[PDB]
Amino acid sequence: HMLTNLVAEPFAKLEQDFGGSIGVYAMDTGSGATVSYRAEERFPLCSSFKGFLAAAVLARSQQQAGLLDTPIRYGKNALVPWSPISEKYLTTGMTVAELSAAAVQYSDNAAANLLLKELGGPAGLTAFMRSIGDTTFRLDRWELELNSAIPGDARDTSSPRAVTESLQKLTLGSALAAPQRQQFVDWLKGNTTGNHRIRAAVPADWAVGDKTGTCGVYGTANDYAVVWPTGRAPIVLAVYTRAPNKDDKHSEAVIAAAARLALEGLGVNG
Ligand SMILES: O=c1cc(CP(=O)(O)O)c2cc3c(cc2o1)OCO3
Repeated sequence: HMLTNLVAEPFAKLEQDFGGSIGVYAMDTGSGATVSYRAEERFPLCSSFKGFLAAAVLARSQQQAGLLDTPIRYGKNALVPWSPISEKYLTTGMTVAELSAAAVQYSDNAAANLLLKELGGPAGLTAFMRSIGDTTFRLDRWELELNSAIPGDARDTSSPRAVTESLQKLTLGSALAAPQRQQFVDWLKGNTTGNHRIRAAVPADWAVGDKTGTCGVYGTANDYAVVWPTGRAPIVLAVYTRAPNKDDKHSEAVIAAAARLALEGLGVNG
């Protein structure tokens, strides 16, 4: 509890300036030390479920060889706002692996819905999360309905701690086989949507993979990441926000500041 107490006050000040709630869980995988702030509260996943979705696809690809190379064709009605990759391949289709990369690295919404369909919907993704020991995660809806971020609504939420614990298992632990684990890491490392969030807190010489989420209402946005500082074990962390009013805006700078405090609390000089 020592490290959590070290940063309790700056976290409270940060969220009060933000005007909402900030949830953080950070784990140093070397020492096992952790930093928590509102780490067991539920926050909306927004797009951050798409990382776990790709991991669930990779897990299935261990038993279904050729799943990743399977071409998926889709119609115009499958396109959803913020489908920047899949809209370019509407007339050709894309492979499951390409859809997974697009979902992770561009937060592509049509790609996410197509992969959800492959897995049996929100309950199928939830079942995968249960299979790795995550009893907190729940996905209930599809894009874009899952972004409603209604205060008090448990649908389409998890906790920062559960997100970090599941991310650790999938990227560093044994939840995925070694080739699939590295592919998941590589997709996270190539994300293009998180330059102003956890990455803004990480020195240029450290490797980082992340997945963002932005609900667009209720000041609700997030990012989770694995960070490989030089000379020490990797850090896994999750930063989630929400706010009381529908029109409250999220803040990427607040997410970056919260990540900085978490790393400072862990003693990670950065
Ligand atoms: O700033 C953002 C960033 C994201 C991508 P991510 O942070 O969720 O991953 C975003 C995605 C959207 C959207 C607005 C968004 O605003 O409307 C439909 O899909």
